[PDB]
Parts: sequence; structure tokens; C-alpha cells
Amino acid sequence: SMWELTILHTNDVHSRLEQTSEDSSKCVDASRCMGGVARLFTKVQQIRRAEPNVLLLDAGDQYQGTIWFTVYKGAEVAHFMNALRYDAMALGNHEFDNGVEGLIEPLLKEAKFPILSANIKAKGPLASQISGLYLPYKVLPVGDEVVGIVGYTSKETPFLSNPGTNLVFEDEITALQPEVDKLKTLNVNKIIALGHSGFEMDKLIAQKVRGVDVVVGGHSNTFLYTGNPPSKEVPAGKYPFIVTSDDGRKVPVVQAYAFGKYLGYLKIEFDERGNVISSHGNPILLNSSIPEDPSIKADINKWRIKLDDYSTQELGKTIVYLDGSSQSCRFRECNMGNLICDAMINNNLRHTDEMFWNHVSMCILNGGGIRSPIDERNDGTITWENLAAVLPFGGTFDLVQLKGSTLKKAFEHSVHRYGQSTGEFLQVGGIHVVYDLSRKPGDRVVKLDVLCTKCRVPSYDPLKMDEVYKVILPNFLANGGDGFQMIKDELLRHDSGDQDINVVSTYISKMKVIYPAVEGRIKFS
Ligand SMILES: COC[C@](CO)(OC[C@H]1O[C@@H](n2ncc3c(NC4CCCC4)nc(Cl)nc32)[C@H](O)[C@@H]1O)P(=O)(O)O
Ligand SMILES: [Ca+2]
Ligand SMILES: [Zn+2]
Ligand SMILES: [Zn+2]
Repeated sequence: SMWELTILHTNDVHSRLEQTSEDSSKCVDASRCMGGVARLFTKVQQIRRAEPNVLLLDAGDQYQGTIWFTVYKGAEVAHFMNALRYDAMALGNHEFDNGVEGLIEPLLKEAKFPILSANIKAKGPLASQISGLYLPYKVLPVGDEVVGIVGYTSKETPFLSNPGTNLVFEDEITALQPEVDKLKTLNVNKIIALGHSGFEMDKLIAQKVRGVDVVVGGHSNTFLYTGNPPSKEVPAGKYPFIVTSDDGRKVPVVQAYAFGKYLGYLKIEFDERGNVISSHGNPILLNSSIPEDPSIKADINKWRIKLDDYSTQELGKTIVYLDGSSQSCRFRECNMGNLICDAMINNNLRHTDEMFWNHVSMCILNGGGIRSPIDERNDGTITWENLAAVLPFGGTFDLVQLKGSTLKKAFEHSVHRYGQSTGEFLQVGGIHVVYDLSRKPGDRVVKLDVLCTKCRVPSYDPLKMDEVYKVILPNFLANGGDGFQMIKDELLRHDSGDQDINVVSTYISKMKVIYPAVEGRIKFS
């Protein structure tokens, strides 16, 4: 006899509580709009009516992405995940963005479902206040059977977030294996690994961790599809991706892109000993054909009223597509990156003396900090809400003083593991950089010219290693984020800076009509 489990899954929803446009920015024309929690509820309930054994899972990164999270700070996540009746959630890196206190009080205390992470260990005074609010695993009854769900979270979280000194992030495979063994001793033969470390780590967990039957993932925003994909997203593999484990088993691995646009849907046929016989399915595109649930929509509309206080009024126009996509901004020069850096430099114009045209000419911006495009095809209108999707973190753009050697090392770090779609890839202003990706990590920056400061005519000259340059960058990078530890450790000065969205808003308002280009700021030999 066979037992079929239906795994429903989301990952990297990123405050997209409402429905969105095709590129996950604000919904304009509702006929061509997608996702949101109300539409998700409808599809989940169809499948719960139709299929006997159903789990709705989240693989982290609900926190952070839109004005919803700016205002409600995770209370919206707790409320609407409770309304959808999620069966479990794994902690992502962005769940620690407002500290451990910003995780506990909004999300963990208000959640009426298990929140999971096995590789996070509390220390000192936190252990008491946090104990039981997150777990390493959960055994869940599904029909007659039980299904174990073991949690995991990225080891990189302290480089990406504010977990603080009282949490330790263990290796995933090291931490997961004891907990999966413990589930075997409790007669749990069906074990799902739900977590937030990326597709490559998902494949490694599937390969190495004995007992794990399915891996449900996030963080890398991985779209997988079997057959013709139903929208703009390009699949990185078949759904599910089959990893062959070290003990001979076929382990399906799944991810459901991002932004609540798709609902993941995998049907696993298990045998009586909890071995995967087969598995099939695809991520279901949550298009306008699927209606929003009236009661959830009405409740979204209630929480929406506070957000309509944000000004409707046009900040300015764009006549170009502002390419703030990850596929551009983490791999090459993107025009959204140029815009933001030009805005940053424009903000710091203080023409004080005859020697310098301006004291700062230079900008670096982590590409992973650019979180949305802005589409030009609604009369070119840019609103604050559109910019809030690009820059959702409530950060500042700060001035630092760096040695050229420190800057060189940052640009080496920018491409040290190029190809993985990680956020450390640097968008720039007043810097022309050339990479050679054939060369070894730490030796890929072949040309690095910078715009002169001590000059009346701005022009590009080679970066000198022992010269000190003033650079505008995000506070995230000033505090050593994205593994830019050389910046925090070697910086000579660090001033407080202006709020990130306001800087870019001011520039767009001053310029009125914008048309930023890709100009060869970043080249590859
Ligand atoms: C493998 O990609 C993972 C991911 C994909 O979308 O992107 C990671 C990239 O996101 C950027 N990031 N993360 C945090 C942060 C931040 N502020 C922090 C401190 C306080 C508030 C959080 N500020 C700025 Cl400007 N960027 C920030 C950074 O580039 C990082 O690699 P995911 O969102 O799944 O983690
Ligand atoms: Ca099993
Ligand atoms: Zn994410
Ligand atoms: Zn993440």
C-alpha cells in the first residue's frame, strides 16, 4: 500500500501580502496581476478539499520587501500566515533583520504554527526568553500518518542580518543529522527538510543527510519547472530536481521562485517504510484566473488603510525600464544601480573650496540590496511605494574613508564567488572597474579607475593603493555586511548618512525625467 503526500510551499514571499504585477512590483492593472495571500488562500483550499494529505510550508524570507513590513514589522506575517493556516515555516535570514526582539515579539509569539531551525542555537540570556518559540523540528499528524519537518537557516545570516552575539549558526549538515536520527527513533519515516540556505545547500543536504526524503528550499529564488513555464521566469532545472544521495536514494529537491507568485506543489508517493517511490508536480502560477478569497481580501483591505497614508503623488518620470532585477544587478552593470549611485553622489554635493570640485566622487552599492525593478509603462510614474520595493530595508547611505587597498579588496570580494547570484556584486558610481573571471578569486580585478576629487575637471585616474578615498555606500556595507569585513575593519572614517529611499526620491524629484544607461562602469575582459 502507498501513501500520497501533497507538499504545498512558498519561499521568499518578501512582504508581498497584496497581489502584484508580473515582476512582483505594485499591482496596477488587476486583470494582469498575480500572487498575494488572498489568492494563495483560495488555491490552498481547493487542494485541501481535493487532496487528503496536505502540508503548506514556508522556507523563510517572509520578512522585508514592501511598505507592509516597513509599517507592521512582521505582525502582518504572523496574522496572514495564521489566516492561511501554514503547517510549518523555516526561519530565513531576513527574519533577523530587526534583531532577535523583532523576530520574537511580532512573529514568534503571535505564530500559531511551528517555526523551525535546527542549526540555530541560543546562548546566554536569550536561551530563556526564546526557548520553545522556535524548534529544531516538528512531528505533524497528516491523516493517519506522521511527517517530520526539520528546519534549517543559512550559515551566512550573521553577515546578512542582525541575529546578534547570543545566537550561533551551525553548519546545516552537522546540525540536521542528529535531529533526523532523533526523528527515526520516534517512528517518523517521512522526513521533510524545510529551510533557507539556497539551492546548492539544498542539494548538499539531500545528498549527505541520511533519512531526508524531500528538501524544500529558499534564499536562491530558484525557479524549477517541468515542461513549458507559464510566465517570464527561466527554469534552472526540472521540478522536482532529483539528487541521488550517498546511500542510493532518489531525493526530490524543490523551490518556488519568490514573491508569492507561485505556489509550489509536489505530490510524493511514499511506501509503508517512508521511502519515496515517486514524485511529481510543478509550481502553480497564481494568475488572475484564480480569484482572491473575499474574507482575506477584506482583511488585507483593512490593514491596507494605514498604508494609503503614503503619498500617491508622482516623484518623477522614467522613460527607461529601471532594471533592478537580480539577474542584471548581481551579474553585471544595471541602470537601477547607476541611478542609486548617482543619487548618492548628488546627495553629498558640498562645493566648499577651490581645490576640490567635490570632496566625494565615488559610490559602491551591493547589487543584492536592489530588490525590485520599476516598470516605465504606466506613464513613467515613480511613486514612493515603487522606490520602497527597490530599497525596502530602511537603511542609510553613509560616507566612509577607505584606503585604495581596502577598495581593491572590496572589488575582489564583489566577484570572489561570481556565478552564484549572491548580493556582494558591487554596483558603482565614479568607479570604472574591469574584471577577468578566468583568474583566481582574489586576483580578478584587472583595471580599477576612480573619478578624481582633488581636481577642477572630474576625470578617471588609476586607483592608488595608499591614497585615502571618500566613498558613499550603504550602512550595511559600512558595518561589514555581505562579507565586506575589510570595509568595517580598515575604514578610517564613518559618518552617519541620509535615509536610503529619501536620497533616491530627492534625486528623481530634482531630475524630473530620468533615463539612466548602462555605460561601461563595470566591464568583463
Ligand atoms: C543569495 O541571495 C539571497 C537573497 C536573495 O534575495 O539576497 C541576499 C542579499 O540581500 C542583500 N541584503 N540583505 C540584507 C541587507 C541590508 N540590511 C540588513 C541589515 C538590517 C536589515 C537587513 N541592506 C542592504 Cl543594502 N542589503 C541587504 C545583500 O546584498 C544580500 O547578499 P535573500 O533576500 O534571500 O537573503
Ligand atoms: Ca524516509
Ligand atoms: Zn529572500
Ligand atoms: Zn534569504
